[PDB]
Amino acid sequence: GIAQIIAAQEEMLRKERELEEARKKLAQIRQQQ
Amino acid sequence: GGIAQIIAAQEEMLRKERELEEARKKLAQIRQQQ
Repeated sequence: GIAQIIAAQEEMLRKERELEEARKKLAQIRQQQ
Repeated sequence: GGIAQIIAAQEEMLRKERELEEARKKLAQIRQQQ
């Protein structure tokens, strides 16, 4: 039920943060040159 | 060399976009079960 939704939401949040870190790393490299 | 760092970083970002879309799909899927 809700606990499955919560865990799914938690995974999405984790992926959003990982994507944002990936996005920042690419921006840094594009600035380092 | 410089292009390679860019490409590698771009590939990681693509992977993370795909993983996020798959997380987004799983959420919707459970919400569709209810």
